[PDB]
Amino acid sequence: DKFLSGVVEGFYGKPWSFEQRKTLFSNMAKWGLNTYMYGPKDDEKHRAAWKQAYSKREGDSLRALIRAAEESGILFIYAISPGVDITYSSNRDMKFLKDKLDQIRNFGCNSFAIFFDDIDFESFAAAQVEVTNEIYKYLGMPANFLFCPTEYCAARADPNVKESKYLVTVGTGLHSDIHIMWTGPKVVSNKISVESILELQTVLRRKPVIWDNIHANDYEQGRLNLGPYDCRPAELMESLNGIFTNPNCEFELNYVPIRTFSLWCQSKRTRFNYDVEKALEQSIREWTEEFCIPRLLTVKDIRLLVELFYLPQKHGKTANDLLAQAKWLKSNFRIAALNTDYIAAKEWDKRFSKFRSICQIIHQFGDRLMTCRNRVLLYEVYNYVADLCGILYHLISRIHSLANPSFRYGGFVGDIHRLIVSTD
Amino acid sequence: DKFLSGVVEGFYGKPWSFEQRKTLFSNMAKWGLNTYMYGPKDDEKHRAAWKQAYSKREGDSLRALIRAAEESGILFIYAISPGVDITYSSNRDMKFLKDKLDQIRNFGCNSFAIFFDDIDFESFAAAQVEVTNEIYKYLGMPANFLFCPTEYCAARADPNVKESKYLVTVGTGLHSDIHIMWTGPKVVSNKISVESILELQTVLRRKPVIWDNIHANDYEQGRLNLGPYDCRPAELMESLNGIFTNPNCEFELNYVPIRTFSLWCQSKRTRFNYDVEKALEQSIREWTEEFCIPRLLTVKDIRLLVELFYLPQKHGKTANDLLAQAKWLKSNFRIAALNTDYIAAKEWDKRFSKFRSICQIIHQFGDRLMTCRNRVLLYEVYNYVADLCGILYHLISRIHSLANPSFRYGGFVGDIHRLIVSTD
Repeated sequence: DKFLSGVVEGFYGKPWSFEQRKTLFSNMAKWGLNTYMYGPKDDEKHRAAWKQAYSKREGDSLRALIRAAEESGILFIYAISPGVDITYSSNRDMKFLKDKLDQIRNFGCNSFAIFFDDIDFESFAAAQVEVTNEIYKYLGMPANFLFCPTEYCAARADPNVKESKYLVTVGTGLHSDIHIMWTGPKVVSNKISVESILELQTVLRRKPVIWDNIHANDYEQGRLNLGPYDCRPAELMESLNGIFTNPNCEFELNYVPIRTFSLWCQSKRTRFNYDVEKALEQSIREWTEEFCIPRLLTVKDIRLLVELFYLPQKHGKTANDLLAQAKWLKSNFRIAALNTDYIAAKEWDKRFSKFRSICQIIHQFGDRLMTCRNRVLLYEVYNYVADLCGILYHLISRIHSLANPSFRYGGFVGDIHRLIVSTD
Repeated sequence: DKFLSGVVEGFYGKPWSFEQRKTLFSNMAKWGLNTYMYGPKDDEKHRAAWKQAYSKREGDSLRALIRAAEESGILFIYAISPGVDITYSSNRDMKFLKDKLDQIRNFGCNSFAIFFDDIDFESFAAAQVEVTNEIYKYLGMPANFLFCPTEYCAARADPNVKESKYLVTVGTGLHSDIHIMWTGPKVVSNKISVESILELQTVLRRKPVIWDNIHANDYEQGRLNLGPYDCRPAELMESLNGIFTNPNCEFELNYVPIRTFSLWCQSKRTRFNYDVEKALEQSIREWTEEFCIPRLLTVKDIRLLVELFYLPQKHGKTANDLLAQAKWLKSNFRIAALNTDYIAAKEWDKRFSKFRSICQIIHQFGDRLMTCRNRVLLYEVYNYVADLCGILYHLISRIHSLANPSFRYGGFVGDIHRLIVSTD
C-alpha cells in the first residue's frame, strides 16, 4: 500500500474499448501512475445488476481486462455500487454481494471499492460502517480496499463542513486500513486546498483518497478539459493515501491531462517542485508526436487548441485574450459607422479585422486538423473545433451587424441557456 | 432516370462504418428511397487527394461498398470535388480527373457528381460549364450525372435572387441531361417554398435536385434534429428531378427523419397527401421496435425525446411548453418570497414545482435510457439528454436563487454565447 495514484472511469456515457484500456495501461506503465479504478456507468452490472451474476462472455472480457492490467504492471480496483439500502438486515443481498465479490476474485482482481452514493439521508451511517466492515472482514485483509461515502464533498455535508457527524461516524467506526474517497470543497471541485484535507484528516483520523474531477466533462454541454493539472499543490499529494482523477469521456483527448497528472505524481515522488507550463509544453510535444501516428500540424496550433479548451476554473491565455477583445468590441461599438471619432472607428475596425483574422486562422486550423493521419483521434476533437468556429463566426456576424445600421443556436439547450442569461 | 430521392453523407467529422452503411442500404431498400450520394468529409480522396489515385485496400473497401449498394437494390453516386480552378487549361488535372473517374468506374459505380463549391467569385461560369460538359462527354451518357454549382442557394447569389447570371450561364450552357444541385433560399434551408423552385426552373430551364439540410447538425453546438420532415409540400417533390437529404452526423439517431422523409417520398409517389404527426408517430413506433434490439422505454418518453430535439425551424410541443413556462417563471418572479400577493407566490411555487417535476422525470428518462439494451445507439443519444438535464437543473437553480433573497457553462463556446446575448 504505497500510493493509489490512478485514473477512474467514473464518467457517464462512453464505454472505453478493450484496446483503448490496453493502451491506457501501457501509458500507465510508461508514465508512472500505477492504479486504475473501474467504475463505468455503461456497465450496469455493478450498479443495479449485482443481484445477477456475470455471464461467460463478459466475464471472460473482464478476465482479459484484469490480466491485461496485471501484465502491464498496474493494479485493478473494481468499484461496485450496490446502494445504501443494505444495512446488514436480511443478508440475502449481503450473500449476493459476497457471491459477486467471489466471482470478481475468480476473475483475477483482489482490490475492491464499495460505493454507496457514487460521485458524479439519515440513519445510514453505522449500518453502512457495519456492512463495509463485514465485507472487508469477509475478504480477509485486501491491500487496497476503498470506500466512497455519501457525503463525499464539503458542499454535500449538510451540518456545517467540519463535523457533519456522518464523517465522524465513518471515521471512528470503520477499520483503519480502509480508505475513504473525497472530492474536495465541491463536487465539481475547482481550487482545492490542503486545509480542507487537513480538517478531513482530523475528522476521519486517516488519510483520504481524492477522486478528482478537474478534467471531467460529462456535466456540461461542449466542455472539453484539455488543460494541464493545475491548482493542486504538492503537499496535497503528500497528505493522502493516493489520488485518482476522472478524465474526459473521449479517450484519445486525454493525453495531456493524464500526462500532466503523471508529472504531478511521479516527479513529486522525488522532488516536490512542479511547473505547470513546462509539463504542459512537454505533454503537448508528446501529443504532437502521438498526433503524427496514422491510427485509423505544428506545436503552435495544438498549443492554441489546448489553450482554448482549458480547465473549468480558468481559461487559457488565448481564450482570455479573445474574451477581452470581444468585450472591448462589444462595449465601445457606438463609435462604429461614424476626427477623433473617425480614427476611433478606424481603431475599432482594426480590432474587428484582428478578430476576423483569428476566426480565419482557427478555421484553417480546423481544415489542417481535418487533414490529419489519425482518424479516431480526429473525430473526437473535430466537433469542438467546428462548433467553436461556428459560434465565433456568429459572434463576428453579430458584432458586424452592430457596426453598421432573433438568434437561434444550440437548439433547446441554447434556448434554455439564453433564457437564463437574459434578464427582464 | 426516375427520381433521385436519397441520403447524402455531406456532413462533417463522422465516417459512417461499413456495417452502418450496409444497414442504411437495407433500410433504403425496405423503406422506398433508392439513392445514396457519397460525399464524406472524412474521406479526402475526392476533395484534395484526387491528384493521387486510390490504394488497394481502400479501393477494395469502396468496391465492397459499391457492390453492397448494388446488391441492396439502390444506386450509388460518387461525389468528387476537385475545385473551381480547372478551367480546361492545362489538361493535366483534367487527365487526373479522367483517371480518377476511370478507377471509380473500375470500382463498380457509373453515376457521378462533380462539385465545385461543396454545400455545407467571378469568371468561372463558362469554364466550369465547359469542364462539366467535357467530363460528361468523356463518360458518354451516364444516366444520373449531378453537378453542384457555386451559388447553390438564394442567399449566395450576389446579384439579386432571380438572375445572378451564373445560374443563367449554367442553365443555358450545360447539357440538358445534367442535374443541378440546390438548397433553397438559405444554406441552412428552413421554410422553403415552391415559388423559389419555380423561378429556379425558369432560370435553369430544367428541374433541379434539392440537397436538403433540414436535419443537418454539424453547424451548431449540441443541435440534434430528431424531428420529422416538415415545411415541404408535395408539389415541391413534384417539380424536381429528385431530392436528397443531409442527416445527422450520428447514424443510429437518423431513424425517424429518414423514415419521415421516406414517407414524404414513397407515399407521395401514389398520393400527394402527407400527415406530419401520423408519420412521426409511425416512425417513433418503429424506432421503439428498433430500440428494443440488443445491438452492442415506452413510446411516450421517446416521443418526449423527439419533441425536445426538434427541427431548427420549430421546436416541439413539450419544448415550447417548457420555454413558455420558463419565460413565465422568469417574468413575474418579483412576487416570490413575499393576500393576493401570497396566493400569487403560491401559484408561482406551483409552477416552479411543476418545472422541478419535469426535470425529475427527464432525469428518470435519462436513467431508464441508460438501462437500454442497445449500447451503440445509447452513446449517440446520451450526451444530449445529459447536457439537457444539466442545463435544466442550472435553469431551476437560477430561478430558485431568484426566488428567495457568475455563471460558467459550456466553456469557451458558452462564454462566446453569453457574450453575444448579453448587451450593454
